[PDB]
Amino acid sequence: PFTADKGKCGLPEIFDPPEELERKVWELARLVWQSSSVVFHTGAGISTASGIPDFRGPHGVWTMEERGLAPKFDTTFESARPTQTHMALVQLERVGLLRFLVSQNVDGLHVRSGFPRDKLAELHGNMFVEECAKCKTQYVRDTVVGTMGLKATGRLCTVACRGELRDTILDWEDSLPDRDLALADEASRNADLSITLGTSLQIRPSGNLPLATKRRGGRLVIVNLQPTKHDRHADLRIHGYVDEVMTRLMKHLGLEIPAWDGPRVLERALPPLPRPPTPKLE
Ligand SMILES: Nc1ncnc2c1ncn2[C@@H]1O[C@H](COP(=O)(O)OP(=O)(O)OC[C@H]2O[C@H](O)[C@H](O)[C@@H]2O)[C@@H](O)[C@H]1O
Ligand SMILES: NS(=O)(=O)c1cccc(S(=O)(=O)N2CCN(Cc3ccc(-c4ccccc4F)s3)CC2)c1
Ligand SMILES: [Cl-]
Ligand SMILES: [Cl-]
Ligand SMILES: [Cl-]
Ligand SMILES: [Zn+2]
Repeated sequence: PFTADKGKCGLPEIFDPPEELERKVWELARLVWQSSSVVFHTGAGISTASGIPDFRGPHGVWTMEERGLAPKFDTTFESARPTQTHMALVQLERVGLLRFLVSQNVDGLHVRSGFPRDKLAELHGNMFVEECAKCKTQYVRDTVVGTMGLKATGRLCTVACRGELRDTILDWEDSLPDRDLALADEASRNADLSITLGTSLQIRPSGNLPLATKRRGGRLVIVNLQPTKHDRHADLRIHGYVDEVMTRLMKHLGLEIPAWDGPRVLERALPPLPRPPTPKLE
């Protein structure tokens, strides 16, 4: 825990020049249009533009720790707003262009954005979510559950049970929630496109799930400012801010990024909305 391997921290950032970046976002649009089953994989890099530091970026939590400095938050977890990237992912789900969403983020922003929980794997937990040790019933709270490491929060279950409520935040030694990992793995294996956004892909098994898409000739896109463990395996690497990438992608797909209503929980994916017709590609 003190000696936990925190991987490669503070690698230099890469920036694709504008013409190369424009061309790669067009090729990402082409891959989205051609794919039957698209799975997105998100890490800490998609929440940096809302004031939450990443882990291994230049000013990441682990990077700063390694250099004897402190990470900086420009928000509380409760005051954090979903990024343009978060809200793009909401819309891509609503119009049927995203099949499943796998996140290593504990910041609760996917849930609070209104993204449907039945199409989301939270592989490392959710700091707003406590779970009954007895009945396994989950509670999505409006404030952060004040513990980490799957500890008693002090609250009891209110299901018609008085079980011990615990946080869902994995410690270094804790294996992943079985249901979330099973769904994430099935979604990744059956995908013909996996797109990774703001993750360095260094954590097993989370960072390995996008490689499962490469089985049976699936395509892998990696969007990230730094190198990632799997750059070698990517059909397309995009070195740019994820909000710039996703806003230009939505524009190519003819989709608007929806307004955020404030924190809202949606358990189940609503029926698919109309989407624009597909361009002639070939
Ligand atoms: N706006 C941005 N646009 C694009 N890339 C970005 C942006 N901001 C940051 N990045 C990149 O985003 C990447 C974020 O990589 P890491 O910091 O390793 O986060 P993880 O989610 O993969 O960490 C996995 C677990 O490890 C921890 O112990 C926790 O348990 C985590 O759940 C970097 O490479 C940045 O270059
Ligand atoms: N990604 S994010 O936007 O939700 C984010 C970004 C920065 C800081 C936070 S945090 O303040 O809520 N916090 C900082 C300390 N972490 C300790 C860990 C304990 C165990 C860990 C672990 C579990 C399983 C596999 C591998 C692992 F490394 S990581 C927990 C999150 C959240
Ligand atoms: Cl907070
Ligand atoms: Cl909808
Ligand atoms: Cl912890
Ligand atoms: Zn209970």
